Amino acid sequence: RLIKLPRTHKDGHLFEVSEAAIDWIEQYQHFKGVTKSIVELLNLISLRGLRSRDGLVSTTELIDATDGQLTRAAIQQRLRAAVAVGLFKQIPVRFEEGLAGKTMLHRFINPNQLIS
Repeated sequence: RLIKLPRTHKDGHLFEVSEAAIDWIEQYQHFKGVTKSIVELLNLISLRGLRSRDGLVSTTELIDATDGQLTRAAIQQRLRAAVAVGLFKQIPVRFEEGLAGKTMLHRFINPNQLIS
């Protein structure tokens, strides 16, 4: 509910790490509109989540994981497409620790839920 430090707005959009999503990602590829370019983003989140210490992965960390080859714009592009297919629930969250403003939290959606 409440995004704690050291995370700030500079981290960008946020992805909730889930080990279940590691299997879901292979299952998402059965669904219409799930492209190689979306899977790339998904694999990146998953792999970067291996080192997460707070259950989150930020778009800033995703950029750094590609050594800058994926920009904020390219991540955001894949993210908009993945939302349009239904892969992520978008959750607005606050920091609320003496820090105003919001960012977006993204939670993988179970494929069994997607098809309903």
